[PDB]
Amino acid sequence: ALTPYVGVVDGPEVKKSKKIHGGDSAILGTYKMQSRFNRGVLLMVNIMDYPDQNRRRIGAEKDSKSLIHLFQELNFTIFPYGNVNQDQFFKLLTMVTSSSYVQNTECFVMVLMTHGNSVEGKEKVEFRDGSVVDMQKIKDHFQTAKCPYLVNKPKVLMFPFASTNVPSLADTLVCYANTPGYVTHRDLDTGSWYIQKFCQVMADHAHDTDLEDILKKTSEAVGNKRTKKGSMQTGAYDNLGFNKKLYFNPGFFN
Repeated sequence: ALTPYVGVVDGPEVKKSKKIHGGDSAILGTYKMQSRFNRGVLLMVNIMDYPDQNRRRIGAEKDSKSLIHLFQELNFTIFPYGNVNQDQFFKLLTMVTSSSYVQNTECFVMVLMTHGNSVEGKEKVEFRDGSVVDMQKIKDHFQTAKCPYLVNKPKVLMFPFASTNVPSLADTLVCYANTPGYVTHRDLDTGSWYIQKFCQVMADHAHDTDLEDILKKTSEAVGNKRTKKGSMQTGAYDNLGFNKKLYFNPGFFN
């Protein structure tokens, strides 16, 4: 049932690399990003319909287009989805991470766009059916045990709209659009602005700069603006043993 996205999508110009970037810094390594058909896999899930046409995230499809366009230029294999329930979501995820596609891919990026709740000290995520799940559940899916195919591979999990301790993640980045705000640009949401700025920054710098630099640029950018510049800055991410640089080397292979 896995259908890689195919089709022409117009969007900003994404500068291309002219070499395989390796930081040159030398001290920290670089995730391999040089294959020509297995550069990366993107799992994009944009949920935009809930119990009633009230919380309907209008303008969300605009994000799907930006992300798809951007990752097509990064030469990723893309698996995009619309509204799905808690049960469908976890089935898709498993199907994707267990896919022959991911088995040989050099990089994995998932972007889940939905509504998020902060029940107690826990963080939850909503789906089409209105149901919720501990984001922890979602992250845990990427433990080496469950994702054999991603061990030692760059994993970027993005949620733009946010003696008995179980194992931890490695080579993983968890990105958020950290803002207790939702209305922005008179007709948008903070996550959508985060996403747009992200794609813009990716488009202009992916050819030259590693992901973590881009995320800081994204966070600085989305921050310096209106209706969300109170406690200073907005974007944020967790580095879970993501100890090497991640250059996407768009448009170039070795």
